[PDB]
Amino acid sequence: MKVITSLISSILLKFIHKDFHEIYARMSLLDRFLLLIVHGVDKMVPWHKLPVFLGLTYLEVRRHLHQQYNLLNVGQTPTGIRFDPANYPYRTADGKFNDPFNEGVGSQNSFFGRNCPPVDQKSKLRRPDPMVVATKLLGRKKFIDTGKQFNMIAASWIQFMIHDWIDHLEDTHQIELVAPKEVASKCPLSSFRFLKTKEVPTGFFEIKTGSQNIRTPWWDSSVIYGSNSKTLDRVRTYKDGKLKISEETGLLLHDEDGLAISGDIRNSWAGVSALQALFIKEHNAVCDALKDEDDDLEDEDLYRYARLVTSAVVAKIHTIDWTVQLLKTDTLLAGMRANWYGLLGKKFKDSFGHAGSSILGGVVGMKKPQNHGVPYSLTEDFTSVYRMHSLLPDQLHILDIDDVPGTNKSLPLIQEISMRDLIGRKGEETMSHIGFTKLMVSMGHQASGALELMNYPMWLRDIVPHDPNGQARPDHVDLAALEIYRDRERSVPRYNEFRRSMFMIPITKWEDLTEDEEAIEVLDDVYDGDVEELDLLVGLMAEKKIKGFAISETAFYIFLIMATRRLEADRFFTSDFNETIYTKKGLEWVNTTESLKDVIDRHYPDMTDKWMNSESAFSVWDSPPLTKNPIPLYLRIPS
Ligand code: HEM
Ligand SMILES: CCCCCCCCCO[C@@H]1O[C@H](CO)[C@@H](O)[C@H](O)[C@H]1O
Ligand SMILES: [Ca+2]
Ligand SMILES: [Ca+2]
Ligand SMILES: [Ca+2]
Ligand SMILES: [Ca+2]
Ligand SMILES: [Ca+2]
Ligand SMILES: [Cl-]
Ligand SMILES: [Cl-]
Ligand SMILES: [Cl-]
Repeated sequence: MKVITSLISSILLKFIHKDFHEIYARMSLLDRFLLLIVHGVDKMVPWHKLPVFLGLTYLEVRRHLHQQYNLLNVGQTPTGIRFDPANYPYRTADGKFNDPFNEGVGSQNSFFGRNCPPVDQKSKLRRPDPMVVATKLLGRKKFIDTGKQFNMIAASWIQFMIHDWIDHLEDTHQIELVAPKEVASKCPLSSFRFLKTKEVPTGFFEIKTGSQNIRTPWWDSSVIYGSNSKTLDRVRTYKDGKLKISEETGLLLHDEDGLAISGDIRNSWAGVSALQALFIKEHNAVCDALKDEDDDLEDEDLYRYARLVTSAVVAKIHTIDWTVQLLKTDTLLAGMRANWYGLLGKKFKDSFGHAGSSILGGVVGMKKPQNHGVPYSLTEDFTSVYRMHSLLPDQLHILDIDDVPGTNKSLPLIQEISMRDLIGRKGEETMSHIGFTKLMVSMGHQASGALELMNYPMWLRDIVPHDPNGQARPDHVDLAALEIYRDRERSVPRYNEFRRSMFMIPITKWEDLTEDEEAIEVLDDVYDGDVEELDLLVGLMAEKKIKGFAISETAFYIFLIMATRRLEADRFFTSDFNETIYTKKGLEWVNTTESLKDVIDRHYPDMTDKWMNSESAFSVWDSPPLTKNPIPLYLRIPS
């Protein structure tokens, strides 16, 4: 029967796109049927046009297929000797001892995994020229924003997450890119130097080398706690479990060089510093709540509990508040909330407990972590799809918070500040003058840039990059050109091959990608008509967006699997998401915090009442009021 059904699965191969016939051979019988269904929907009414309940059904199936076929291990698993996870009921300084079966999984300096098989591009690192790509396709011509959907707090937030998640170890070898004559007059830098990505031998045939992640890939708030014991030590006060902050201003402290003191400040700016400070306040407020409950808790005990609570609050806010604004559709409102609370919902879970399955109860609080047989990591492909620098504006619009708010709590502009004055060391100085409140309100009221072509801040095409400790390097970089180089250097498939690897129908011509006729002509020029040479970053920016999505669908499918993975693979969101590990009050703190607004309201009790008219703190704050849709969420049809 299995052999006969296999023969029928080879018969139905006549309905699958030819480019998937290879991944199809890897697949189980049921999964072959599931691919037939997913692919069928892709060819008919796309998932994002279905009624929410069917959209979610599609995403559940597609996500399952990515979990089975788009998780590739890189390097030997850092198993180590056997350990008891009960001996590590807290987030370790370097992320070790989380995976109960592999001590090194998710730790600092672990290998980046992959979602798509690598494509060696060493012979075409400069084809087409990355500075030509940057100049013609990326550099911002006219600023394009995201309307009211996704403000500068939301742009700060995603960078704040990147600083927790991913950074590539560099080698000592220097590379130099030179601007060709054709574009040199339009390049801020005529040439620039940077460090090669460290390419470490794995010892395997399939994937022979890998990159190492110098941030813990666990979602452990290493952005404020550091990624090892040495960097943790720098942020600890050693009093009452707390972290360093200015009590007077609510801003970060600075060292003798004027560099901010937090977990990871590499290539940072004022918006990130604001979020670091806010979450240090959160951590410290958890310490206060726990020290009161129990006066027998020492500094180390308080720190450990407060870190569990704070990192869980951040993950929750990201999942059910931030992502819901990035992906502003009914289907993703339902889907992201279901990741946390399950299809059955918050009220049910809060009343009756976890239903037992991830679908019904959420991945959060599941009985065991799940890695789908592949050790947890954040991947090369994940890095590429989160390259979202076009979110940044040219200037920050500082508002007059002394003025009486107008209709929808609007405020007038008082000054425009170049983003150059808000980044790195200079940004800390500028922020000291502006202050937390003025910066936060101004960011709330300002739209981000959109992820479209020709919208990459020109100021990023000549920036001073940092060593991992935030110290300035003498060699400036053109970040737009550099990102193109990195994706190639790290063997991430270019746009069309990436799509095929993720069982998405590849494009055959530029018109499949975008309706913008002038952009099509630039694409055709840069790539000499060849859709197979189209860079991943370029394609991700160019791709026509689903209504309400700030990102491409191609990026979204990586988000779909990896966001779920960050929660489900981690003991502290699953087997150890309970009152014993978090304390009763600690777990309550997580379970009653639903949004960034809740956190802002905790530390700045009047800010959102005075100045925020939107429901989410990640939406532009002077948005008009919205009347709720009376149609039940799971039944809504997109228009
Ligand atoms: C003022 C703000 C920012 C500055 C100065 C900055 C600068 C940089 C620099 C210099 C690099 C390393 C380039 C290299 O050597 O490979 C980098 C990497 C990166 N940035 Fe930004 N960036 C900023 C904001 C953002 C934002 C808003 C995002 C949105 C998600 C973002 C996402 C990333 C990602 C995913 C990487 C790759 C990390 C890796 O290779 O592991 N950055 N950035
Ligand atoms: C795992 C796949 C998840 C569900 C896929 C179901 C798609 C079929 C839906 O067709 C039904 O009839 C219509 C014709 O008018 C469709 O357009 C409409 O949306 C839908 O109500
Ligand atoms: Ca981390
Ligand atoms: Ca000290
Ligand atoms: Ca006690
Ligand atoms: Ca306004
Ligand atoms: Ca033209
Ligand atoms: Cl270090
Ligand atoms: Cl995400
Ligand atoms: Cl919760």
